[PDB]
Amino acid sequence: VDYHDFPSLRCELGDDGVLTVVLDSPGLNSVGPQMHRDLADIWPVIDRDPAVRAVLVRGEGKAFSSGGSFDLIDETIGDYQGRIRIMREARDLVHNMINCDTPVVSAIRGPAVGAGLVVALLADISVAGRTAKLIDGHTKLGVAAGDHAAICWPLLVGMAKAKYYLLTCETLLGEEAERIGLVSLCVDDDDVLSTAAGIAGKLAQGAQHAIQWTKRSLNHWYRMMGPTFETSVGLEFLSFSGPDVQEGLAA
Amino acid sequence: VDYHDFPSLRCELGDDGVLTVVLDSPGLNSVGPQMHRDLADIWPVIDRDPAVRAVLVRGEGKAFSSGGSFDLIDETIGDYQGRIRIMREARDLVHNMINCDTPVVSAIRGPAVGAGLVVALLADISVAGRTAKLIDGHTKLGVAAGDHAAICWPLLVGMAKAKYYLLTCETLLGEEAERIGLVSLCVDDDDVLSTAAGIAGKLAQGAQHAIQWTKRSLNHWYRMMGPTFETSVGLEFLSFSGPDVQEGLAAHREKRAARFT
Amino acid sequence: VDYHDFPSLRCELGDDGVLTVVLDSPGLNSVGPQMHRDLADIWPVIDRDPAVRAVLVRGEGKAFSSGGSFDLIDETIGDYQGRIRIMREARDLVHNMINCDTPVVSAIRGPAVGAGLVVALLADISVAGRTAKLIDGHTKLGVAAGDHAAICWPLLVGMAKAKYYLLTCETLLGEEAERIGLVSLCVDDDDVLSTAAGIAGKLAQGAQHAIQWTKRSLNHWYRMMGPTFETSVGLEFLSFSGPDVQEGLAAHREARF
Amino acid sequence: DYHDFPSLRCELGDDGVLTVVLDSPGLNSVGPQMHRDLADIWPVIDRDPAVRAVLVRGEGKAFSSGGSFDLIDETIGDYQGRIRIMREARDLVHNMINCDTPVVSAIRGPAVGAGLVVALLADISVAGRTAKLIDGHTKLGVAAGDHAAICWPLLVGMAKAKYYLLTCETLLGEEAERIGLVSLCVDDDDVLSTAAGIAGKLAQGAQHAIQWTKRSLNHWYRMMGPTFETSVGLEFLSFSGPDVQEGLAAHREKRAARF
Amino acid sequence: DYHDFPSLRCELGDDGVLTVVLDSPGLNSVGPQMHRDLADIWPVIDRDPAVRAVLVRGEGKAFSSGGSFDLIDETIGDYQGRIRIMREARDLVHNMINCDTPVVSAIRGPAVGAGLVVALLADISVAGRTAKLIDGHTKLGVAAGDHAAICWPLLVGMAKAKYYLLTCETLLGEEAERIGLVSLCVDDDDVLSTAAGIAGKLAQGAQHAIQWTKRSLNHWYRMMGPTFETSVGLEFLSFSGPDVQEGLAAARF
Amino acid sequence: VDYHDFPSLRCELGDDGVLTVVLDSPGLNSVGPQMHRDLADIWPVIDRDPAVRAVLVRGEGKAFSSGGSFDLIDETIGDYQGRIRIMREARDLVHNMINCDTPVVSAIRGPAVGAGLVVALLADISVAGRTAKLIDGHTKLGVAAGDHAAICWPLLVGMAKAKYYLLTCETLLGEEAERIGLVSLCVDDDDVLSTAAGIAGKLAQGAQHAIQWTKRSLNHWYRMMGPTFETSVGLEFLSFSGPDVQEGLAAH
Repeated sequence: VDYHDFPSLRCELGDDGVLTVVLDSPGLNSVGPQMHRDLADIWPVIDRDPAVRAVLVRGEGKAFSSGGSFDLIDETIGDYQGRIRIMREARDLVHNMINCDTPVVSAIRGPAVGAGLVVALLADISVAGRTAKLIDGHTKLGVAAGDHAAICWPLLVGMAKAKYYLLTCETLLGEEAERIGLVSLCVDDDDVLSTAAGIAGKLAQGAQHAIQWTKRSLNHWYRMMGPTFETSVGLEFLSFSGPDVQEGLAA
Repeated sequence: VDYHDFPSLRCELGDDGVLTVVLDSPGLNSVGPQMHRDLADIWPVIDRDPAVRAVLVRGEGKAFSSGGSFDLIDETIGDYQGRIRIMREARDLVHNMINCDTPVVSAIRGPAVGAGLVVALLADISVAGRTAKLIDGHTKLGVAAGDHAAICWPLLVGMAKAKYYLLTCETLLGEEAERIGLVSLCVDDDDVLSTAAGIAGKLAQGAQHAIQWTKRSLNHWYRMMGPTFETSVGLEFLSFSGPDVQEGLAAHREKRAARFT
Repeated sequence: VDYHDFPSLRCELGDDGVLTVVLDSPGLNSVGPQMHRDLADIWPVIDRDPAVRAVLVRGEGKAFSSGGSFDLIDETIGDYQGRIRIMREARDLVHNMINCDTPVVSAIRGPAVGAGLVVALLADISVAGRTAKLIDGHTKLGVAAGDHAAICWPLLVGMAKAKYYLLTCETLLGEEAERIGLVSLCVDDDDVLSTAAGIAGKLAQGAQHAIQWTKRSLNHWYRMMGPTFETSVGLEFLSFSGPDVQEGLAAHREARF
Repeated sequence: DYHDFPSLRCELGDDGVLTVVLDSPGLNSVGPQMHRDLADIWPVIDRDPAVRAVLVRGEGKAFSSGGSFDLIDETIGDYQGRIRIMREARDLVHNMINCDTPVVSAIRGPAVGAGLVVALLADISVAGRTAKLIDGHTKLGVAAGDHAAICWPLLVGMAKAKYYLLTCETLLGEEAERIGLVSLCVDDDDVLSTAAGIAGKLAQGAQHAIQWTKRSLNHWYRMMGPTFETSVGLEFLSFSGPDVQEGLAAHREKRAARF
Repeated sequence: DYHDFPSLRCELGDDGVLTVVLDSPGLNSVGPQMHRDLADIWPVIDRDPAVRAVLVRGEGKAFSSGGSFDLIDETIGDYQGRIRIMREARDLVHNMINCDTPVVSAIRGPAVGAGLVVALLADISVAGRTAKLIDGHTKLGVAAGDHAAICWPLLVGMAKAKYYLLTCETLLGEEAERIGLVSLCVDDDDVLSTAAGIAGKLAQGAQHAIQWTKRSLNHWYRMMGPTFETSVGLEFLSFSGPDVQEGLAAARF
Repeated sequence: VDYHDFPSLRCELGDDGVLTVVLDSPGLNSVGPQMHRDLADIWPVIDRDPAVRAVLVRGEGKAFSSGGSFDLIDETIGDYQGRIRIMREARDLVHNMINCDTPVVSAIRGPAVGAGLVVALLADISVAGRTAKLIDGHTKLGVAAGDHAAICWPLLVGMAKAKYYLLTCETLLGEEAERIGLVSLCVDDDDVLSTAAGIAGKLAQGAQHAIQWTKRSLNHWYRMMGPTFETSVGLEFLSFSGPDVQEGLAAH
């Protein structure tokens, strides 16, 4: 198996069975049409790849991802058929990460916004920098938060924190995110990647079935909320034809 | 739309599209029979009022609510028909808040007990003062905790904390409440009201569908526990016919500590 | 009602209607074949005993329980009918504790591991010492975490913390456990027992139906995850026939999977 | 007061039975006003102490042909209208299922789309042998998001739900009873009397016993709320798609659609 | 030994089938002791190595007419008794559902209320053509909260479930089988022998296979536990209402 | 796209946008090692194929599938890694079919057993021959019914019929299967194939999103039973290490 079907992504296989997946693109790793599809569809390939034992996922440089690019949001608003495509991709990103038994570790440095946040937060283990900026962003942009949060935030931070950050879109930094249960760990910015790599390395060298089946069991908690998640997806893509988003991209 | 159908409630529409809903009654805003119905029934009306874009709910003065009045409890204990009316109101309060798409911010100062705590905690964004007193209160009175906690607490503070506080009825202060995830925010007592108004104002001026649909999606987590919550409701209202609640009431009126066993 | 049908467990009924259930056995209160069955089957009996109004469950000495003994694991690996018997006990432990309406307080000093952690955490109110060691332990041994965690951890600590600790098997100390929501209370190691006995005592003097029906209502959150729990059980017991557990057990005699 | 719902004729009987009548042109088509009134009447009925049961029917020999040409046209061509219709669709199902007052439906002739929603979410549905029960969504070119995803598998089993909802083959009242979709099948002439009898007997019954039995059973539908809401969203997304123009053209032209 | 259940006659055959018979005046009416015994037997059966299947039936030509007048009176008239009867009603459904041993019911004549519970929660139910299946609760003036909310929609679909449970119209075995409420309908005289045969074959089958198939299918009911327990609470509340005192008399509310 | 990654299955793309998936193998289309994997992994590929608008799935000749082959059963009992590989495939077959938005029609003639019955019944629309034999078969073989039945039978035939057939393994013929709700339709054996094709063709010509989104919404009723289904998978594959399936196999 080769990761050439995913040309927007940089996939590197170490000797320990860790696959590094890097988001590397302009505008602090913004997610364009090709990356949005690649992020969605890579997971079932990784999960059938016998050479891979763990995934380490990150952005290049001092940033996870600023999320969807101007062009991606444009297409979503201005074209039905493209909207439908991008919607299916948003759905599958969540469904495929959640159904991937291979453990995943995220190293979150700088911003993680929208589609980028999905990947950051649906990793099994998430490592955030003290100063990392975790931004769901949807309500301020003017659309419903339908790309992951309804499937997991309550079961990460409890309903009172979830409602607060998701409705207000107040900025949440890695240190406070760790305090409230959104991420597994918080470490100094400079140590985010090495901390994550070590965990990923340990998982890769661990007892495989034990690890994967533990993951899989726990993931039933998210899968049970699949219909609630897909409601949120529908409502988000509906809202993309609404007035507010026009003002929202302008700001 | 006018809020005259809810005479125990003072409702004030702001310039900002925020409806302030004030609980104001004697005994630190105790909830009597009219207010129990009014609290239960107002939400569906609020939700269809095109002039309202957010709700700020609070108590008059420096108290949220002491919960059900002695008259309310007496009626529950002593009369079948009244018990069922109250039970329907208890159930609908939770169901109607949770099905209300309009965002709600609570400003929690002083005590928020029983039926008052329901409203304080089912608000989307709850703002508690450092020394605010959050008291479910049911097991110490001698009845099951069936008025909201079973639909939400484990998804607020996790099961180990839910069980500790709901079973022992130990008082929980605002600061500790925020630490463990029960409320959205903890501020100084003198800042609760302006902080809550700030948040309500900002939601009212935001992307309406985005906000309402996000909230609605999140509320499915509570909706999926309706049957569990309705179990808790039946168990509480059944326990009102038991001897323990008579003792709890009697102990209170008699200024002593309850002896249940 | 006589607790003589559970010979590996010491059961002492106080004046206050508190049943103290002590776990006391070699290797830090390890759970052998008899205790595994006793711990599973004791709860329905306690739940129907009118002399009991609360349970306080603890380890003898400065340990809660190290979980499965080497012999119990050996049988699980070596013998099919034994494995099935044990798997049924594992499932029943969780099911029974969760359907016990009588309130249960755990006093956690020292290690609570595997089967030991199950009982410590499915108590209604868990009191952990500052340095108590809470270790699920499954992935480190080479088996799926199928003995309780999948029914409850996401709803105790949130999924990010649940995965961290269940996948890595990093040790969790009672103070940190309390911070992230795994346990009800953290007190000084020297104050664990009295804090817990005090809590059991209050519960046992409380309004019985109110307390029991509140617990029951709350327990529906775990009961709706039964199929997810039973999934994890099967995956654990399937993985007992895998190579990794032979390596993981050998490692703990003398860890390279 | 029921004058808040001017599209619907609401007649209170001596027995405590509220009769609710869908009376309009094109075999009781549901236009803008009726779509909202149908959605919003149930919580008011539920809180009315005069009412102990509901009998719901169409005027004459028809239940409802469903959405009128106008209502569909709005859904297709106007955004804010589409949202208002969407909310209404969601609320009809949600409000019917949360109405504790028992509801009996008298199904004669066509019961299509929006009209079918009311006919099938009734607690007790009485179908004439020749009644035509038609979901209609895939044939019209939109997802079936107005009620079927919340109940059909639990009425007819997933094999029949898939067959009828995907193909949109017509279901006659007789075959509908055989497969579990409706409570009872009778001769077209007895539908109305059979239904009124049942409404009457429930209205005379033990009020809490009946309302609480129905509430309990309705949890099976409530637990499917998020699945239903997915279906609503998808139906309303599909209304911006290319198929529905051709689907409505095809309907209006008494011909088979060419997608 | 089943001596802890004095109201029930339990006979173990040479094939591993444990026959459980309800035998009591008034067509096997279920009194205080029977109500507790029926609730508390299944966990014992399920850990009994000698038992491989259960065959449950009434004595004579009747399954059970349900709770007796005195059991009902107790529910109406006293709180501690009402609560005990409630725990029993709830554990009956729970304990049958959690019993991995397969259970065949042989239903002849009436099966009403508490007795219908056992009839329908058996894994395989055999009804006679003229067996009378009567949930009975609304006719009696209480919510139907002793089992139907955990199973009927998944047996007969919601339209049929609502019709029979709201009206309490009598449902005969032949019609019960057609709508999917019972596994099988046979001629009245063949009920017991058809049921015994089925239980016999099950007692001889591959044990883990059978029990685990059944267990897995039972999750469909376990997931509906809270909805069931909602219906239990609603039934027991309604026993304090006015309707039931009249309904026990009979039927005019 | 490339159906050559599925060596055990014959995939033919029609003019009407219908992909016909033929199960054509020894022993009345028995499912061996290669077919068990191919059946599991094909569905996500189909669902992403823009050339395909509907699937017609069928066995070669007058038989759907006799299910898992002797070798597959021997591999399940005999070897741990292979047992685990087979278990994953059983799990994913059910998971992937139910998550495939593309409408699927099954044409059921003669026997459809175990692993074949899976594909047959999780088709959106199943067309059954009057004398087609639908056999779950797991209790007769000595293993828990963990390959699909626990995700769907109660919502097909109701619990009383589910427990009768799955516990006893009594034979269920296509006519009776339709009566009780297990299959969409029952036609004469000779008409199964053309009836299935017609239905596939119509669906393939329909409003694509309308159909796919309706089926997806309905399929949530199955996704919500995923953990019950996975419990059953687990109990089946555990029971393969038991003493019972030795005799069970030796018989057939």
